[PDB]
Amino acid sequence: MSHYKSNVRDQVFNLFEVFGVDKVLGADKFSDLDADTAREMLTEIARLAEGPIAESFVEGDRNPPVFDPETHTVTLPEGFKKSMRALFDGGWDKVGLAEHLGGIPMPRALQWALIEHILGANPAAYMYAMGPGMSEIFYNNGTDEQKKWATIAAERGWGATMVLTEPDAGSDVGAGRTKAVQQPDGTWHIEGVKRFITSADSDDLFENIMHLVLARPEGAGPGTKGLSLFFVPKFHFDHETGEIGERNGVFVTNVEHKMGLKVSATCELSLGQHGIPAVGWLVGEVHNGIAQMFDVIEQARMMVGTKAIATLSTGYLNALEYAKERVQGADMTQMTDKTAPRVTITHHPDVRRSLMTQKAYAEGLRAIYLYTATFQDAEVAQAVHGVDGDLAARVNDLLLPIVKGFGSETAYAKLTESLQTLGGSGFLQDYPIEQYIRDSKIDSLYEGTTAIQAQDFFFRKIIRDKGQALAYVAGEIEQFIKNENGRLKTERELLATALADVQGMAASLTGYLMAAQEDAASIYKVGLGSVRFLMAVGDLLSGWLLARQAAVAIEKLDAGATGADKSFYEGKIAAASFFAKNMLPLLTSTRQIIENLDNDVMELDEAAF
Amino acid sequence: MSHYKSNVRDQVFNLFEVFGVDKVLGADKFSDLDADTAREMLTEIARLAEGPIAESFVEGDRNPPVFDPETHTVTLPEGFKKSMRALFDGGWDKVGLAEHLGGIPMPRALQWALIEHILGANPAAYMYAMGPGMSEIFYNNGTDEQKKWATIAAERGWGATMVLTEPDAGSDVGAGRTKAVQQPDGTWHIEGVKRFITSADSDDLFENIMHLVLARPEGAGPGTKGLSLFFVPKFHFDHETGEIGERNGVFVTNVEHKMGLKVSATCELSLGQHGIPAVGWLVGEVHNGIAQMFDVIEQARMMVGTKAIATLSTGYLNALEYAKERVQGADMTQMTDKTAPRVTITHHPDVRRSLMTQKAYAEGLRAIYLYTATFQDAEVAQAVHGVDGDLAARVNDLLLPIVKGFGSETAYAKLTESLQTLGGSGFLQDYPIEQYIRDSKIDSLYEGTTAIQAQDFFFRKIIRDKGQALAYVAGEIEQFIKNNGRLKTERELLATALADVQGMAASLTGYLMAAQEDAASIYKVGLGSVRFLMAVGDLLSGWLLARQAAVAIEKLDAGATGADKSFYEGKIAAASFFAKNMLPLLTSTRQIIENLDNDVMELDEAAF
Ligand SMILES: Cc1cc2nc3c(=O)[nH]c(=O)nc-3n(C[C@H](O)[C@H](O)[C@H](O)COP(=O)(O)OP(=O)(O)OC[C@H]3O[C@@H](n4cnc5c(N)ncnc54)[C@H](O)[C@@H]3O)c2cc1C
Ligand SMILES: Cc1cc2nc3c(=O)[nH]c(=O)nc-3n(C[C@H](O)[C@H](O)[C@H](O)COP(=O)(O)OP(=O)(O)OC[C@H]3O[C@@H](n4cnc5c(N)ncnc54)[C@H](O)[C@@H]3O)c2cc1C
Repeated sequence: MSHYKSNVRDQVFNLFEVFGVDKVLGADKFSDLDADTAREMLTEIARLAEGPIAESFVEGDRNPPVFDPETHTVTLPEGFKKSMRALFDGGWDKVGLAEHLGGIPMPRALQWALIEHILGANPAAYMYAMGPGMSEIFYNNGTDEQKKWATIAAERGWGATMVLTEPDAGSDVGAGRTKAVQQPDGTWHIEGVKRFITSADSDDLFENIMHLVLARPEGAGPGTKGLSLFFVPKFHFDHETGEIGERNGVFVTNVEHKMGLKVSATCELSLGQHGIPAVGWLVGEVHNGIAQMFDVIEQARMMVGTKAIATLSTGYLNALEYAKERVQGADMTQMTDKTAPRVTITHHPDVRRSLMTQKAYAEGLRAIYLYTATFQDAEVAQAVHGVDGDLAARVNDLLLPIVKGFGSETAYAKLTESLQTLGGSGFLQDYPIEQYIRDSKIDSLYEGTTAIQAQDFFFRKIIRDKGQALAYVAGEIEQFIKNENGRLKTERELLATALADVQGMAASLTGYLMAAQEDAASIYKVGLGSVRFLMAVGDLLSGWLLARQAAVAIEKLDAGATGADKSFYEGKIAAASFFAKNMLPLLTSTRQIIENLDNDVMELDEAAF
Repeated sequence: MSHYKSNVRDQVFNLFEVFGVDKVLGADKFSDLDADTAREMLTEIARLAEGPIAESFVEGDRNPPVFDPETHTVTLPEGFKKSMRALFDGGWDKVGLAEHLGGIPMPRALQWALIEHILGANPAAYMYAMGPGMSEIFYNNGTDEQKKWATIAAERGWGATMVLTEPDAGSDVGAGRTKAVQQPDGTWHIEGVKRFITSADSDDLFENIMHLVLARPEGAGPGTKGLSLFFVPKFHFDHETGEIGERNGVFVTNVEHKMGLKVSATCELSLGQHGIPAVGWLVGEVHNGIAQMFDVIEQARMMVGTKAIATLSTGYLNALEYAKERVQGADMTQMTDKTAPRVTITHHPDVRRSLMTQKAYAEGLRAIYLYTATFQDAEVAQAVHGVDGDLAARVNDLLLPIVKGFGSETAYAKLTESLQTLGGSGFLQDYPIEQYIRDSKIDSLYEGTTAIQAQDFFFRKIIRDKGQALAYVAGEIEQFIKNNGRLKTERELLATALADVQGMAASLTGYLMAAQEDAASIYKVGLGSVRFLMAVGDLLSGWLLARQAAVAIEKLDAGATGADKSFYEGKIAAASFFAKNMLPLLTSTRQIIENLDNDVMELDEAAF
């Protein structure tokens, strides 16, 4: 078997027993897709992920890509290219792509449940396959002429990149200095150096790459508002037929040596510096780059959060299988009897504590991203939540920093428990967990650091939104708390305390921000507390959704579930209760810490660190 | 310079301004070592560590050792062996060795401060260099004739190993099946396969290796009580002269591919399986193996804990230096002004929070291992704490699982913050933090997993000790709490944290007492034991940081200026930050421990 251990059963439970995404299946935009077909698609990609995609997971890390300075190209290991061909040959790079581009219409919740498997098995494979989806974004923002090129790009399976970051412009995107110079023929010459560009070359996987490049037109003003977005293809091509023509002046100059995710080629990218111009076309023929890059942003944040949970999930299931088989020590009830039978380590309290921590966070994160995705289709949000399109969009916007920020921080931290369950063997490359950890560290950095996520969440998704999306979610949690089984009373009580705790954090932080008008330095306490607040909201949402799942599991058990279903439902009840009693209470101390924040660390001389 | 960034200034602060190790230097066992020589030694090893030792840190990981299965030997990268020779040429493998073995007598607190630099710069270099310290343990436990061999091994710089683990006996040491077959002439033939043995081969670093092997004499009883310890040399040698002779039957048969610490050869070791007996000599000529291996275990635990803090410390200082230089974004007070000047990232609250978290925990851990080491010499414990040898031994015993268990978990977790400070660059091998992380993940596994540490802490170091060492430490925290207005809030927060930990200890003890009536109650001890150990660590960190701030306030009040002034101000800030931001969480942890239940123990395994 491969390293990759999937959990289709938990995805189906979320999609169909908890959130009810099957209500929209078979009607209107999803007329061509029934629930049975959705279930079969999930089983099928899970098998693909466990087979040919996971097949090259180890090889891509042990035999990583090599930059060739003689040609300014990257060479990828042959086994990974075999995996990519399996993904393309099955049409999986076109799941959730618009029908007019050749895609299969489906709810975003189903789409991300399918992508979870590729991210768990070999996450760089999904990254290299994000071309069609970026072509769709270019389609939606382009002129009528540009839509014709985007159609070509989608149908020919070109690769794509998102090209923002520069040596001195990473978190501060508005500081970019890459330049765009308008030409007499209405094209632009793009000039500058970009850094950390994922998939900037990809060997012979594709016949072209579409680079979407942020750059500052000559004479444009400063900051984010002065940035425009350009379509910059690796090769010139015939704008009617798609025939590949002459090389365009956009070249990789290095491939980074990274801790993990090694088979994803992460490149320094030079535009206009190797003898020929980097010709670009202004997207939509309008100057609106950051706003056009928005749906790319949102996609990248969902991808990172799904990746984090995908990897935690397979890390947990690998640890669990190991623990079931490993014999070590006597039962703690027999510590004093040195004739006692040896037991499998799932009999040890600390190991069960570790495994339940891993399980609860893995399942809680899965529920979070699928919950989030039910707000990404107007149809689904109306059907499953009764929410209209504007509020659904604002709730999605609120949740994405949680999916990304909380997910990225939690998965890496809980994989520590996964490795620990194997004992010394977890430190070995023979088992996949050490690579999961290395591959997962990037999650807190890619598409904006955790602190940027947490600042965006508070300043933009709460304060600027005047709290409307947050109020909606809080009201859903309160409705669950106030609904009247007795087997979930203590969970509901712990959730009520956690809800009050997060509300108190929000109010303290909001006070610090509003007081900044009188005392400017007050705002620093918002920065000091932002990440802890984001993580507290993640824990609340986790606990609430686990409890919701436990409520469905109780109904299903009372209705007579048996066998492997019964075991699944009992595990949901156990994980919800464990999380409520062991993770949620810590938010009370965090609330008090945030209520007691001060400016001393800001006033300290830098020379004192 | 190199990746390794040292902090001698903090070590000297602890040693001489907080704990008063100065008081024993220049008298009795330490007659010919004064405080000025100790400071020079710290500066010297730190410079060696930053230079020749750290020089091969990257090479060891990127060009890791290669095993030849037909010769049963490993080849180490040349630059790493050059680092080892720099260590041997300066006599640093004999730090704290007994004078009669060629060492320089010193307090253990100074010894581990010296060693911290090697562990920060290239931790596998110290690990390969642990021979002489293991020779002294063999000397102390040996017959008169074995003491002669230990003297040879120490003086010649032989390597050494501790050989316990087998494929089916890791946490459960007592399950070991390796056997010892007594020969007519009183030697033994050892037969079995051990796994995960550090330094079981080491290329040509040493003339010989002393393997100290746990094995079960034929016919002995089960469990740890049936195990004996054997001196098993790689090469036979002339017992009078030390001249190395013919190969003994102990051969490496595999070298593991690990996440980190790659240059430390971690080996499958086969005894008696290749047609050649693995001859062993019963240590002390008595059957008492687990007790003999104990002094080895305590050294290992101190080592792991000191390695954890050494690595976090250099990880923090690398992050700090990066943050001082990296310009990104506007000041938060100028968020709306698109013309605002860009600032260095140390201006951002989240970076300052991150850096203070890294600083407070690195410095708290350093104080913990130095504090612990002040109980490892009777005369230091007498002069600095006023405690006798018996109590001192029991306090050292209590603290070592904290050094090991709390340190190992803390350093790896807080290095996540060090990497984050660099942003995307932190994910690059061009900077040393990702290797710090990979190298540190072993700390929670080497010499016993965290769960084993925490179970040892509670059952053996508290319950079996009847709480005597724990009550001593608690009484010292309480005397600090009860003793000027500027540390009032810190003292209040420490008093809460002390009560929280005392409440957790009472809850777990109660669960153990209830197991007299309902055996399953014991499982609650297991469920909570690691959280309890981590809570005691946070409490000790907070207390020791606050004691450091008290001294820092005295030195500022007296008129400190310049870099000293900045150093002391940081000590005050770290102690305050830690009390307000780390300690209050123990209150929720106490409540969680009070509410533990057996639901997770009763769940069907199939339901996970
Ligand atoms: C890099 C490295 C170097 C090493 N060097 C040496 C060396 O030089 N010499 C040497 O002798 N050994 C050495 N070891 C062995 C190391 O001490 C063992 O890995 C460790 O003791 C755990 O044993 P194990 O790997 O068999 O894990 P296991 O004991 O199988 O543990 C698996 C899991 O079960 C849990 N578990 C097991 N028993 C219990 C219990 N009773 N209660 C609760 N939880 C339990 C563990 O905490 C862990 O999470 C080394 C290991 C490593 C990783
Ligand atoms: C593997 C990898 C692949 C990537 N792929 C791409 C890609 O395809 N396309 C692309 O455009 N980019 C890509 N990036 C860049 C990515 O989006 C990040 O934004 C970038 O790495 C973060 O900026 P930086 O590395 O310059 O760090 P910095 O911005 O220098 O941040 C360093 C530290 O300062 C903190 N900080 C900075 N500003 C603030 C602030 N205002 N408030 C608080 N703290 C702050 C950060 O949180 C961090 O702790 C990639 C990065 C990596 C690691």
